Amino acid sequence: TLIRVTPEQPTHAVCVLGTLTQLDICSSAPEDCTSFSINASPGVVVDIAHSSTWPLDPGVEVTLTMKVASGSTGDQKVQISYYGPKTPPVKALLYLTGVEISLCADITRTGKVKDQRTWTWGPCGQGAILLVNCDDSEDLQDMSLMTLSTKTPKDFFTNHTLVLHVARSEMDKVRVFQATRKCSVVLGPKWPSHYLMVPGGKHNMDFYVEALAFPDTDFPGLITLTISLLDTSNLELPEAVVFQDSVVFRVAPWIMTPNTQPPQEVYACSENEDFLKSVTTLAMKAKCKLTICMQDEMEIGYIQAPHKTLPVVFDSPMGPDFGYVISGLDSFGNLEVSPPVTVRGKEYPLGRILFGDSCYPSNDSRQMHQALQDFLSAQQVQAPVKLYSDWLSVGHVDEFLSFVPAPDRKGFRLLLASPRSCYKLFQEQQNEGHGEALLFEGIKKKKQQKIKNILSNKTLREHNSFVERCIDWNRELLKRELGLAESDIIDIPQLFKLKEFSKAEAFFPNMVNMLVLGKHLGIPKPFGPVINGRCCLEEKVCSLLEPLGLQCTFINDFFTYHIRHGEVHCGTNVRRKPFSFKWWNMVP
Amino acid sequence: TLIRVTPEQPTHAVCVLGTLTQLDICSSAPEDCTSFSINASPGVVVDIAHSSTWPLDPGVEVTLTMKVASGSTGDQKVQISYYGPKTPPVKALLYLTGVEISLCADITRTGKVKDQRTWTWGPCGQGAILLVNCDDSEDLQDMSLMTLSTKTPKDFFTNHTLVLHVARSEMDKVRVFQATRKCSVVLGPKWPSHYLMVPGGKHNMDFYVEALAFPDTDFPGLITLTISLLDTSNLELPEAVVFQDSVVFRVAPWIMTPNTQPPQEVYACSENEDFLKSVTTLAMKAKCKLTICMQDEMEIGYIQAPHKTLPVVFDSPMGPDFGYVISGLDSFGNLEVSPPVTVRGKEYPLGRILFGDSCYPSNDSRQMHQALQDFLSAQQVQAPVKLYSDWLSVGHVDEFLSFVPAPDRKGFRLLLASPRSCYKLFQEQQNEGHGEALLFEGIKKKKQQKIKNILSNKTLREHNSFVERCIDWNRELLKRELGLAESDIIDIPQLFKLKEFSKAEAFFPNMVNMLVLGKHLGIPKPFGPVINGRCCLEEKVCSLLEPLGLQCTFINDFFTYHIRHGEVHCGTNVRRKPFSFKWWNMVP
Ligand SMILES: Cc1c(-c2cc3ccccc3n2Cc2ccc(F)cc2)nc2cc(C(=O)N3CCC[C@@H](N)C3)ccn12
Ligand SMILES: Cc1c(-c2cc3ccccc3n2Cc2ccc(F)cc2)nc2cc(C(=O)N3CCC[C@@H](N)C3)ccn12
Repeated sequence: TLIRVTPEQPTHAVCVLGTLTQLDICSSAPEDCTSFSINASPGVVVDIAHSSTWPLDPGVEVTLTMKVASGSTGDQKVQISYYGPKTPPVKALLYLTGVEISLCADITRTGKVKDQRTWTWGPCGQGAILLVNCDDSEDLQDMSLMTLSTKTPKDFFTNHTLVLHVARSEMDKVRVFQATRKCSVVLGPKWPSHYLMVPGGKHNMDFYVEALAFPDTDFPGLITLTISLLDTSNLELPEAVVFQDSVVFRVAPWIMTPNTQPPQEVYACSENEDFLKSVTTLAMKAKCKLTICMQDEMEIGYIQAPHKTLPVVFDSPMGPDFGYVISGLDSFGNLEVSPPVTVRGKEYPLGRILFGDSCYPSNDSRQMHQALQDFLSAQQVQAPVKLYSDWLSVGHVDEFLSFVPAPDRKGFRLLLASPRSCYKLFQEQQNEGHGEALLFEGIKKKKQQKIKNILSNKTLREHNSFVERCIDWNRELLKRELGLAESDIIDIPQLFKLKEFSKAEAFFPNMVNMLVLGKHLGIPKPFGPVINGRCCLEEKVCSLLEPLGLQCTFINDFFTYHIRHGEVHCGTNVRRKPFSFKWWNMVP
Repeated sequence: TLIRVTPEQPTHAVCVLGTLTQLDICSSAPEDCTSFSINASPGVVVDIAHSSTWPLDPGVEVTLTMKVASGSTGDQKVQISYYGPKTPPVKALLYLTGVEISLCADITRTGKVKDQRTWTWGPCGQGAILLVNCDDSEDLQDMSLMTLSTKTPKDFFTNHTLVLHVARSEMDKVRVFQATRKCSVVLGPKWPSHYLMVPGGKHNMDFYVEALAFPDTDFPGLITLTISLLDTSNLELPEAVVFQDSVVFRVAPWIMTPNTQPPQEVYACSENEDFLKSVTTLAMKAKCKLTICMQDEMEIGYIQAPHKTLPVVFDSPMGPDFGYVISGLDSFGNLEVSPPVTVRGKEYPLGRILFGDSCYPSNDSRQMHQALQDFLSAQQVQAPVKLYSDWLSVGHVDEFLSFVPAPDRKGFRLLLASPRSCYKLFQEQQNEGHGEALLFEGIKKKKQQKIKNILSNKTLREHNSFVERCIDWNRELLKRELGLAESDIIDIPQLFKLKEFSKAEAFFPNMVNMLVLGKHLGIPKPFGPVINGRCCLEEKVCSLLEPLGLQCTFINDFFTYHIRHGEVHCGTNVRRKPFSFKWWNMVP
């Protein structure tokens, strides 16, 4: 893309509109002559940087611009006169053929097709987004548009030829279809390059692009597609590259919705009892859709481009929504996301994903499978945070933490399970004489217990006092990585037993692990000591939550054992409104 | 690491120096009382943020600091008085044991052991560097020092215990030895955690750390080592984490030395003839060491930490230096690095690595193995640049480009092979009547050729005219990615034949692919047409280079065919001075 002119022969060149072209005016000059000048046909725009006159100084820098594409091979002309003290002007002729080759996608991020060949984050960055095909004129409504607009002479592709191509390293992560009034595969796995059939004149060409893989440990998540122009005139010699333009795509990451995000649909596909009633009552009250046909073993996120926002469900290691993609800590039981937070400056507008882990890796210690941890980080926009959960028998963060919408402060509360909270309440009672009150009243199969005989236990007080620490550790972890003050955290009274290998389960139905449908909470009925005909525990949950403006509804049968994989399981799940904020306008 | 005080019992806590500790003054308070005050023993430093008085407002934020470590369990005391309108002061006692746990490496990057747990690039970033063990009290001179300084009561580790640990994801990329006046493996592959034997009082402990893997596609190149403090007092319950500190290490990348870098040793281990003489003459003249015992199939780089700079030789897919680590484009023939460049602002002080590739991937097209391309990028500091070389039969960038030191401008010249340069010279001659001059004079086995009969060839003029394009394409690629002006580029006259499958070899010994020893150039003797007893070609090389102050010495037998892997091969190699500039002070 530098042109060398000889006064010997006339040189012919092609010129893509929008390309600074340098002129070697010097290499083949006569030394009889000292200086030169540059006349050109009206449609060409010479810019000499150091009528007119100039010295033959090799330091001078003549550049060519073409205004409009040619209608004819060589219909624009550049003449170099080489004159000097007494050595008449020698001419050197350049016949230019201008052509428009512009390859475009939605780099502006506005659902209309319009910088560098680099993808930039944020409100003023450039880069088209690609959604993952998660298994025409309706299928193409998910795929991203990319058009090749070309103006050239009728004759042009007689001895020129375009080829679209993708790095053999990215071909298996993209598929490209060429539209035809009706589509066909040009690029994808096993095909990294394609020769285009393009006619002369003004022809624009529509391609539809889907991604095949999410970002991950082996894919930073960019697919560059390049158009190359090739000279095929010398018939015996191989193709000569004249020109390359490209578009960088960024594959949209998988994003999760916190409980603070308004609900859109509740899934209760889970046997059943009067639970389904108390759910449909809270679903009606929540002005939210309810369905029936496990929920604990999968998580409904979304993927988002300017042109489409689609719900995608990630299934933990089937007729629900539309879009799908071993340790006890590999479950999505062990996967929450915070609400939008800011932390010491850095901003996290789609929140931060939280997942349970150990403190340090021993031979008696469990972690989430590295493969998952890396995948979540790959998505970048929800900077995962590693919490301590291995102390629990099951090992899930949803066992001791939750979020609920608040009106004031940061517009949310962190709910942490709290043995102390429950103890201070249980004894405050003994002091008022209700020490005789029986926890587990109205229960088919459970040995009932009095406040007194629970408080008077020394073995329990410690077990719970140890759990206090385990949570109080995550309390700080959360306070730091989500940038929280105590005035953002609410302690829900909750006790624990330590079963096999000193591991922890909730002592009574785990009230923190609730159903948030905006301001309408489905809390697991603790079935606790009743005092003056009101479950002491229900009272304190409602006293900590109703002030926030949250409708607390305690539901029986909230969890359930099963036969195979035998495990306690929540039966509900909630598709929620995707963030207004566009993932591609943040800055990791 | 929040402490809750009850007026019921006295609470005991440990406190690591340098840790803001929060006091829950409120959860277990009496409601008979309205306000509180905080007296403490001289060595503790309370900071109440909202003698003294304060309201019991849960919004208040009492924080604990300890000055010096304790000599005795609980030798520092905090008392919380809860007083009110007519409700005498109730006390709540806190017995604090202060301890120093500080884990340190060379985070300052100064070869002395002294922010966050994050590695930062540049002149004011923090992060210790780790060199790769590339196969005592001399072995440890390569390894990085990390010390655990602890001051505690004599009694302290009776019911506390430290453990050093590395993410199971990074254990196979690090090895950690514990010194003993004498060393042993604490952490590495198959061991992610270690219990430390630490005594009470002031004890500091030396660990030596080596990396086992360079950064690569599956390793961003950081090794975090964490120290955890564990409470082992409750004997029946599991260990409780009280405290964690960590050091992030960055594994030093493999770096290459351009020709602009002063030579330190020449390797001519390569049979031989009078070549070895003409080399030792240029080596003596270059005040540079020469050795004898292939050079084309490996590349001497370096790895660099504050405490050690070591030469490492990367071997392309043996008794030379010290430190080691299929397509025709996988060779290091196809691997140069530019000199230090700046490009449109962005700065590249260790230069940029250049490697040959195709334009677009066809079924008749060769690329460097993705595995290598990714490795070079992994090292980050020399942002690889992809050039067009597949047009050449062998396919190596060193076939058409080189660099040499200059005094002025950017302190270097890009040397590009140039058919035009050679043609303008070859004909300028015919014009002066030496058209009869025979190229390949004094050659045992080669059919000689006259300027006239080379110029009068139409088949050659084109072949060479096609190569011109191929290079003129890299000319622009180089001009853009290395940010160059024509006044940085020198054209060396060089012609080509196109052998099998229209591929290119040098028509005469490839003069651009020379031996740079600072200002002393070993150029391959072109064996070209002699005019007035001086090889026309030698004249023009020297006319383009001697002005720069470069001593041009044309060497016979510079390349050589072999038996197995039968291929043309340069026999020399050059270990060069590593950059003064520290890779860890740049910013990718
Ligand atoms: C022992 C236990 C309890 C609980 C303690 C208890 C005591 C008596 C009666 C019911 C009791 N119940 C209710 C229940 C219901 C039916 C049944 F057969 C088993 C458990 N409540 C929870 C909640 C959780 C929790 O939060 N998770 C469930 C596991 C998967 C995690 N992802 C989420 C974990 C353990 N729990
Ligand atoms: C055909 C050729 C020539 C050349 C052309 C030529 C013509 C006549 C005589 C000698 C000639 N010679 C000299 C030579 C020497 C001995 C021998 F048996 C083969 C080639 N000179 C080069 C230099 C290069 C080059 O730059 N490379 C070598 C390959 C590996 C690359 N990494 C670097 C490549 C091909 N060449």
